[PDB]
Amino acid sequence: AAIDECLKNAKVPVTARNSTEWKTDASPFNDRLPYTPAAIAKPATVEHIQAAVLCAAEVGVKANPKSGGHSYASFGLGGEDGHLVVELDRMYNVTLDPETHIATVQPGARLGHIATVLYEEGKRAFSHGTCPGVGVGGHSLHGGFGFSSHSHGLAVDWITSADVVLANGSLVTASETENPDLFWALRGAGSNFGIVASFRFKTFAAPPNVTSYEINLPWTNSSNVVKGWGALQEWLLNGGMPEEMNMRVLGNAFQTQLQGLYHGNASALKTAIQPLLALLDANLSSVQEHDWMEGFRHYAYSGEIDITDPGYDQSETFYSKSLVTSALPPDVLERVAEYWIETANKVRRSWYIIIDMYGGPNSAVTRVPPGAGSYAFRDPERHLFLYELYDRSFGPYPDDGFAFLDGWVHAFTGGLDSSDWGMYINYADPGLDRAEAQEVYYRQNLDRLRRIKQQLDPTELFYYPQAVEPAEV
Ligand SMILES: *Cc1cc2c(nc3c(=O)[nH]c(=O)nc-3n2C[C@H](O)[C@H](O)[C@H](O)COP(=O)(O)OP(=O)(O)OC[C@H]2O[C@@H](n3cnc4c(N)ncnc43)[C@H](O)[C@@H]2O)c(*)c1C
Ligand SMILES: *[C@@H]1O[C@H](CO)[C@@H](O[C@@H]2O[C@H](CO)[C@@H](O)[C@H](O)[C@H]2NC(C)=O)[C@H](O)[C@H]1NC(C)=O
Ligand SMILES: *[C@@H]1O[C@H](CO)[C@@H](O[C@@H]2O[C@H](CO)[C@@H](O)[C@H](O)[C@H]2NC(C)=O)[C@H](O)[C@H]1NC(C)=O
Ligand SMILES: *[C@@H]1O[C@H](CO)[C@@H](O)[C@H](O)[C@H]1NC(C)=O
Ligand SMILES: *[C@@H]1O[C@H](CO)[C@@H](O)[C@H](O)[C@H]1NC(C)=O
Ligand SMILES: *[C@@H]1O[C@H](CO)[C@@H](O)[C@H](O)[C@H]1NC(C)=O
Repeated sequence: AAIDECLKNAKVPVTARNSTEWKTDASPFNDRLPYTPAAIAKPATVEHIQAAVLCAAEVGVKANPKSGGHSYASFGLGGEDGHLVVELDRMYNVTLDPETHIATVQPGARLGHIATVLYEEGKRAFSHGTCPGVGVGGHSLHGGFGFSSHSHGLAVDWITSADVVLANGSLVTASETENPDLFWALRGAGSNFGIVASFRFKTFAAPPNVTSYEINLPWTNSSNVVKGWGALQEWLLNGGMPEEMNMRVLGNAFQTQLQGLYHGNASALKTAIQPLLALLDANLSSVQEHDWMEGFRHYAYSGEIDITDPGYDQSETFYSKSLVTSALPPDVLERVAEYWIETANKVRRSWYIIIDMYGGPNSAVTRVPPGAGSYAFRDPERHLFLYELYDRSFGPYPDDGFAFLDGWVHAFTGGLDSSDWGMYINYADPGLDRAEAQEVYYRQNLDRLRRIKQQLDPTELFYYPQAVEPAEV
């Protein structure tokens, strides 16, 4: 078709429709949502990215970058059939300056590879998610929370500059001192404004030791959930969690536990965690000291860490939702707990809920001031918890299944003003219509995002079904 001929004339490498590699390059992370691209560009340099974008614009098709392909909604494929997919995973080089400790990271680099290179070359790191196969592109442009985030912030907070290919093929560099409006927009909503062709990240010196631990929670009835969660949020909100401590609740039908990573040794951990244990009347278990990379591996749930193979094909079948909330009033705790015990525990699929200890007085995430970037959730009191709700099937996903997580989220949002909750596009939820998605993902920053979208991509070349809409001018 026209897009294929345009790419050929422009000397852009592609994955041909009738090739083995099409299957891999086109594949979703979420097997519930396959889409068939119009074509797949396979750039090895920024020039190819420019040429691919220009071809999309000239021919009249939509285009989307795909970095790691982990979008829960397959938005790296366009979120619908018939987009040019700019597959970035042949571009995964990571370079670390020995002097400034700034890393230059190609946009197809996955987190495991990044972590490995930074650590092996200079004992450096930046703050990012668990899951070594996750692409740096989608992850860092919309937040990126992990087991260093209470200590060191979101992946987006370590971005120091970026080179971007705009919808008309122009090149720009964005930083605090250059195209600062674009730099603001990128840092929370980056999928909407261009294709990032190179990232520069600051780093911190990796701690020599980290200690993983677990605290099993007796959340077997609604009363225990309410009381335990009520104590836990009160503790976090009141400054109970030290900067070195990074933690979450993981819940499923069969166990609930706190899981943490303490940036320090086991004895430091025991001392630091004692007050919470006394508050919750629980005990520590599975206390394990690690070197930095062993710490990453512990929560990676992956044999492969340093992943660079374009054959990468990890996938699951699922529905997922997210939330960001303040502390919850007890009546909301009660409804959420009732749903957990009476509904979630009886759902005959592999579901889980993660509640990250996200905000509060000591969190590096919510220390970032409210004007620093488009990412919306920076208030230390109002943005206390981050949630991932995940509903996985091993056969095909049942078409009536969505009511489960939808109902659970309603138990939260019913009792919270819209100013006290939002949602997180790194757990992209295609159940949300376009208007609602923009509002819940970006909240108070939507209006400015829409203005910058009109300035930078007025034709919506980078469209997907939950993309920011250009402001009307
Ligand atoms: C599958 C998976 C996802 C995880 C995992 N662990 C996470 C964690 O511990 N913390 C988190 O905060 N998030 C975790 N996630 C979710 C991922 O963070 C999100 O799914 C990311 O958005 C995925 O990034 P990526 O793998 O790059 O996904 P794509 O589908 O390729 O892109 C998503 C989105 O971003 C746009 N985009 C990609 N690349 C670019 C560039 N270079 N420039 C602009 N825009 C870009 C895409 O077009 C798309 O819209 C653990 C697991 C197992
Ligand atoms: C990533 O970095 C490697 C260097 O480590 C680049 O590899 C070189 O590629 C050129 C031409 O493609 C070869 O002539 C060299 O021999 C390669 N060097 C080595 C040491 O292998 C590679 O080009 C870079 N990849 C990207 C996408 O930019
Ligand atoms: C490519 O896109 C950019 C932004 O969409 C255009 O640059 C802008 O041009 C306007 C007026 O022409 C200026 O007022 C802005 O300040 C520019 N923005 C930036 C970021 O440079 C650029 O003109 C476009 N190029 C073409 C050929 O259309
Ligand atoms: C502590 O870290 C060092 C590397 O910094 C590592 O060699 C050692 O094994 C770690 N100790 C423990 C108990 O994990
Ligand atoms: C919840 O379980 C605890 C024991 O784990 C019990 O003491 C408590 O009474 C239970 N509450 C209700 C309402 O069943
Ligand atoms: C644990 O860390 C503390 C620093 O907080 C240090 O004083 C102590 O030496 C460490 N313990 C061991 C066994 O290294």
